[PDB]
Amino acid sequence: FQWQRNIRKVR
Ligand SMILES: *C(=O)CCCCCCCCCCC
Repeated sequence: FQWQRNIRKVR
């Protein structure tokens, strides 16, 4: 909804 294709910010 807010983001694109990265939910968990680790990669
Ligand atoms: C917010 O924009 C992050 C991306 C979410 C995608 C969810 C799936 C959207 C399609 C739903 C169809 C019923």
